[PDB]
Amino acid sequence: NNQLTVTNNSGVAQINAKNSGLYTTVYDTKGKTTNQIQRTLSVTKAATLGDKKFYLVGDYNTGTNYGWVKQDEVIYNTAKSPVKINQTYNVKPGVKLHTVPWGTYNQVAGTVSGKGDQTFKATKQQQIDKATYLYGTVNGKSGWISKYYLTA
Repeated sequence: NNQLTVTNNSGVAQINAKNSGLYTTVYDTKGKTTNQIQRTLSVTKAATLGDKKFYLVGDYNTGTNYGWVKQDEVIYNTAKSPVKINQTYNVKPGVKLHTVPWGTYNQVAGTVSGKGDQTFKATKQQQIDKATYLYGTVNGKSGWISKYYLTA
């Protein structure tokens, strides 16, 4: 017996490169491969059709519905209330800025000069699963950067 128990969820996720695909419906049609093959966007919803855990992926910021996907093939990462510090640090030179929290191989906002510390003003922070990606501005670009990339 299976039943679509529809449930909400606040987090982010990326589906693996060697996936089945993205499930436009929970009953599925085909599950088609797309850009989300280690591209983090956001998780707006997460229901279970019986045992089958489907994570609804949405727009990076707004959470605009793109479709569901199986738990087997995803890396789901939780999120919490963001933090605000305006404390300006220097960013380590060579650091690659990421467009979305968790910041996978298909989320690059930019990169800093190999040798040359740039003034990174943080205006925001995001608490995602394990990693804390801060947000700020580096020479016209704006994006997320883990505290492990950022110099203290």
